[PDB]
Amino acid sequence: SVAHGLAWSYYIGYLRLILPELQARIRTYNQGAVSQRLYILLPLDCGVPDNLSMADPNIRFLDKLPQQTADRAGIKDRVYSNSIYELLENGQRAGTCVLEYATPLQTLFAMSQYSQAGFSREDRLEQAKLFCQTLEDILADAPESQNNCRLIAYQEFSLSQEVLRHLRQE
Amino acid sequence: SVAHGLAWSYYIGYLRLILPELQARIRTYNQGAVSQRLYILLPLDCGVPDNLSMADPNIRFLDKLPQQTADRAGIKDRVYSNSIYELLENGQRAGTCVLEYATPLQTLFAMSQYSQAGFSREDRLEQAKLFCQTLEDILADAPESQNNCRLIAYQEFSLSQEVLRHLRQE
Ligand SMILES: Nc1nc(=O)c2ncn([C@@H]3O[C@@H]4COP(=O)(O)O[C@H]5[C@@H](O)[C@H](n6cnc7c(N)ncnc76)O[C@@H]5COP(=O)(O)O[C@@H]3[C@@H]4O)c2[nH]1
Repeated sequence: SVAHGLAWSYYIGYLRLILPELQARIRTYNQGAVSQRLYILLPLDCGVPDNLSMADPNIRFLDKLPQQTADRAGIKDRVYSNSIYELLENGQRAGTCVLEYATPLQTLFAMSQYSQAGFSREDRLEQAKLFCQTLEDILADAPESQNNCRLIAYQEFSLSQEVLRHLRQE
Repeated sequence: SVAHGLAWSYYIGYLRLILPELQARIRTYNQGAVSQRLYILLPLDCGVPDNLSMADPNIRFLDKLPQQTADRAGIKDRVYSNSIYELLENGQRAGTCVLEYATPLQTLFAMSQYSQAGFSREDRLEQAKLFCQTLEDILADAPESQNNCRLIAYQEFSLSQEVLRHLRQE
């Protein structure tokens, strides 16, 4: 399956490389009490906007974490950057975390729109479900995941309330 | 198929975003004489080193192109960087280009090594072939590709000679 490959791609070329160095990057930034995990937004509708504040105005960009750099596949100093968001609830800052959407969900979205990609617009939801299921299975038994990462899967609503529910569990 | 999804992912979340802005970045750097296309290395063995000079000492890093920046899926100022290499032939600089390996080939490589990933070590070569075939089909009919991109697919040997052969065609 394409979803299965994308979930494996997402772990191999991203999660596996950034999750081990994430603690040191948040500690560096702290030294506005940002949480220690990467919160990954997984909309099952594959609706992935580039600006989180457009999805919910109660999610507001605060700052970027110090950039991660690595030589990768002929690219000298490839950059991995993560953004810090503050979550508002009735005019109050209720949480602060490293938040982003899972980017492969934009591939599933674009593949369902292009005729030569071979999967209908109808198939988007089950591909998104298989992607979340594969990613949860990978992170269940992955070493780089040590209470380091949280997946927020959802079907449409308040996005900031959805994130806060997961944040309040810790 | 996994390869098919990875080729679509490679075009949607990368080629489609960097190919239209590539000319303007090479022109800026040229203000030597770097070629106008992105040369994409596609080893069918999925052998993707992080340093190009280790694959062939006749391929030597020169400089980075001005970074490309975009807000993407909740990541403010996500960075896309490309490296400029010089190709040597008997102690002479024979070519200068923006060169890199296709990164999904590291996913196919890692998936053939992990038991929960679904395809064996045996399947690596045909997945790499399907990936190249899908990517060639995508770039045949893609608008962003306007004598902008060159795929260098190969089975093992001199890598710099393989790149120079493609460079000398233009
Ligand atoms: N050569 C190269 N240079 C790049 O800068 C780059 N950026 C993406 N890609 C490849 O394009 C395709 C589409 O990208 P997508 O965002 O959907 O997936 C990405 C994305 O979900 C995540 N990821 C990797 N690097 C970053 C990053 N810097 N910021 C956010 N997410 C990232 O992990 C997936 C796999 O990454 P790569 O394994 O490097 O391969 C991707 C993929 O094949 C790149 N390929």
